[PDB]
Amino acid sequence: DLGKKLLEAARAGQDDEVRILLANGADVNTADETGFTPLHLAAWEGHLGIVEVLLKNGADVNANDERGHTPLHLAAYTGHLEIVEVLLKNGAGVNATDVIGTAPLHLAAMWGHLEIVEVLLKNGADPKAQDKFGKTPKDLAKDNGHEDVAKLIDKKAQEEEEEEEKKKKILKDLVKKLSSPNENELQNALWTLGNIASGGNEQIQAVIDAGALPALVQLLSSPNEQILQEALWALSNIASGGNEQIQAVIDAGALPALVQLLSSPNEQILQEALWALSNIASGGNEQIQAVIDAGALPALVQLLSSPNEQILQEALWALSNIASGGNEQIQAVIDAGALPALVQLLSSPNEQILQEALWALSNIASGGNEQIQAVIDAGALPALVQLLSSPNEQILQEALWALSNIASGGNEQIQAVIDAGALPALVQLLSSPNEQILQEALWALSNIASGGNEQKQAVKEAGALEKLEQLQSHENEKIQKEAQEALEKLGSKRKRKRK
Amino acid sequence: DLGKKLLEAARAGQDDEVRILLANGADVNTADETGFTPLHLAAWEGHLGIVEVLLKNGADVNANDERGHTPLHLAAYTGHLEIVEVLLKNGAGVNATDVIGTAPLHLAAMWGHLEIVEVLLKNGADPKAQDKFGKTPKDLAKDNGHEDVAKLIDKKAQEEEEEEEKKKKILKDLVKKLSSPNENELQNALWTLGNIASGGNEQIQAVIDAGALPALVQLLSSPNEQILQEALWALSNIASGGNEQIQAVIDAGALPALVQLLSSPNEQILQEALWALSNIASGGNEQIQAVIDAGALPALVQLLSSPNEQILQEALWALSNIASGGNEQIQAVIDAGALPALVQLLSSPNEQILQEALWALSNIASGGNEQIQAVIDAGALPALVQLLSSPNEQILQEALWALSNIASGGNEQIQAVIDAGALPALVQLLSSPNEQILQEALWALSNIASGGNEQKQAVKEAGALEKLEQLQSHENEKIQKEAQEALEKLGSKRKRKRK
Repeated sequence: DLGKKLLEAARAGQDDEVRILLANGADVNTADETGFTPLHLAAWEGHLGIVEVLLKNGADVNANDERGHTPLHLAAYTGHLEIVEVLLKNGAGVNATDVIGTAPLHLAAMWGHLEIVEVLLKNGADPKAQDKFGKTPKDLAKDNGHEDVAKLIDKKAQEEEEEEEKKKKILKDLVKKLSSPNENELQNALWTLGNIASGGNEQIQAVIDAGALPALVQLLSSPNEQILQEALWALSNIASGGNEQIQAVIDAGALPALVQLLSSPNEQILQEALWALSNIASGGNEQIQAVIDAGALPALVQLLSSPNEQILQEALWALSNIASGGNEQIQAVIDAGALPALVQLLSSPNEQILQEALWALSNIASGGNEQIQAVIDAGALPALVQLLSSPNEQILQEALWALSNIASGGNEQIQAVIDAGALPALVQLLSSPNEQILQEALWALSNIASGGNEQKQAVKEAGALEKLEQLQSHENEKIQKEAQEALEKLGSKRKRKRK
Repeated sequence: DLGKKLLEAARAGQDDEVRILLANGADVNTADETGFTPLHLAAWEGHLGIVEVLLKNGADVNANDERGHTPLHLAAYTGHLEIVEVLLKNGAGVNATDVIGTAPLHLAAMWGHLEIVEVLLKNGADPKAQDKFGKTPKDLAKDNGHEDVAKLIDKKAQEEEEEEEKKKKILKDLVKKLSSPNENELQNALWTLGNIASGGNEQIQAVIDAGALPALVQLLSSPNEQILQEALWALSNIASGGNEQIQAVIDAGALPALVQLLSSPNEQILQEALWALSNIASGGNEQIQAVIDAGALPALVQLLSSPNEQILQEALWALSNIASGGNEQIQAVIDAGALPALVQLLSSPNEQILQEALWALSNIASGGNEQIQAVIDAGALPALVQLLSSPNEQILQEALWALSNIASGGNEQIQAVIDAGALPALVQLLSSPNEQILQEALWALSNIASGGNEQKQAVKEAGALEKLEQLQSHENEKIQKEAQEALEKLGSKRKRKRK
């Protein structure tokens, strides 16, 4: 019985024996009759080392016993500050509750564990969580006479409120500086606001709520190229966030100025405008259709003939983000004449613009049979098939994306792919060392098998059956499943955005 | 020690003491120093009753001693025919061998136990099993002068082939009578042969090998309508068999005579000829193409407008069987103008003819998008949609078959199906008590979801999502999985014979 041995060893403190039993096959999450794991016991007794060891071997940090107790509950009661620290660092439920609504914070407050109270609050313990008796950690600290803990909680709350108020004050001051007649003052506030907005979506909403969006849009018309670049940077950053925040940027009226700047003669201003547009287009179909209605596609397609490879790369980035989502948007991109430039860029020696044109074409081919047939008519398939032999694994994955999306179409498009000689290289890749490339090639073949009898027969003639059958012994069961589905098909979309 | 007592009782013959000691806790398979169980001893001494008792109490019938001898070895040695029979009936190893490769058959033959040799050979004893000296049971029978046993072994080897030859003689006599100048002899032979052919595929091959096919094809030109009808019956029966046997019937040159008899004024001859043709066309694409090349389709299509409903049914049956298999054959059926007549017969008052026309249209729609579009242009979809609300469950399953096959086509055909108003009625049927009808309608909805985004939108607007999610809890797990697959899709031909 390795489970009982592991439970007892963890409870006693035999680190070496715990390691041995786990190495020998002892279930690291073995529980006794009440749901207490060796991790519960280690946290309870105070065996920090065994806690770490068990967590390293796959112990569930939030395992609930029959009463709903977690190892963190136990650590918070006992007063093992270090174990509380480790468990919280390993993902312990700081606000996890038992059957009577007692959370580790309640325990720490009942017994006056000041250190653990502070740690739990710092790791996200809700100070106001009530238990089955309507008692908060502060309530229990007061009822048990722990003035220290109650004042500590009050102090944490006061510091939190003070920091919130100071942060709001500074952000409002920055939004005010944005309208300054002093150049350096406003330029500094611009840069710092951009920095805040680049910390993630949470910071972005702070800036937006302070009211920086309209001020930034106003600066977009400035004649000071330094100021203008700084404003564009801040806008692109805040548009890197959620789709609601992108829509806020759009409502502020940024798109007209941006599409205007697309015709800018200053390469840095133009790069910043393209960045902003692309981050905007990473949103939903509504934001993308807004970008289209602003008249951006003509200028982007025009910029596809740019000699500056960074501007070209960014224009391809934007076109891809717009070609994501709906078929009306993809058709808009097609109507603007982007496909010729994209197929041309498929033969570019620059691998980055190559991957970008591939990403754009894969997105365009994710649409309907109309858009896929337009990709085919533009002559994309020769180059895509040629790219199947690439040793560059990411470019190969890109070409496979595009080919499986083209093969998601009707029998006519699947026949266009087969006539392009894609099957030998696909069956070959089917035995590739890289599992993601194998999966992509298998998806492609599977969407090919979904055609008529002509296409299924062609796949058979290309020698796919043997390798598909061999894949049944693949260690990865997902590949087994997809290959079996393909076999049954013979014997009878996916879009990507980047910010 | 109850085990030793049981051994002693079994060897002595104390039946009552054997049973008693077994009741007192004696192990029925107690082995002594040599590996001999009470069953070994009972078989060796000749205590049939004790053998039965021990085997009924769980005695291992194939227990081996230190030399590999089983109780069957011992019984075959001693000559206890009855004990050998009982042991074999309880699963004794007829080909079990000892350490020197001696099997019970070796023993029975060495000692001239004729009865036991017969029993062992009938139970699968290897006549060619050798022992460590290179001696077969027949070899030992000869070396010890048991000529009787050698003749018995030769007879076991011969008898099966001898009976095969007797059957061949009888079949040759019948095939010869097939060329008799007297009517009655020929009629008797015909009927007896037909019955043989209706006994199953082995009998069919026996008849074919006897050379009956050419005589039957010759008789198809007879002026005695009784003889002709019996010949057609016999050919139909043998064409109910395997596809190689159907191809034998075809090679013998039967199809032209059948196609001629199709214009016969004898309705019973015509019914038998159509039955034979449908059985032939039930085979593979080679047989169906043979039937097509014989020029049968014009007469079948013509018979679709027949007043005799039995003849109409059989013509639809043949056309359906042709419409199975390959798309070349389905196209042949389309070119013969069968789709108009089938679309007409969809409004037939005869429910059987309605199921038959549905089955035909379904097989036609299982092919490629060309054939499905031809079905659509014939105006089938209004009639199929109307039939979706039919209170007849089998006709409904057939209509759903046809619709799920038509919806297997391209996005254009799925849109034609949607335009015919099938979606409300399909969603409605999705709430049917009948699990098979539910599953068929579910297949239909799923093939609609397998189209483009427009079709998925149409399905969503029809209120499919609610019932589809409800179906995730359906008792039938296959239906649960099919409904889940349909949900994921939205958020991104049979043959018949007669004897």
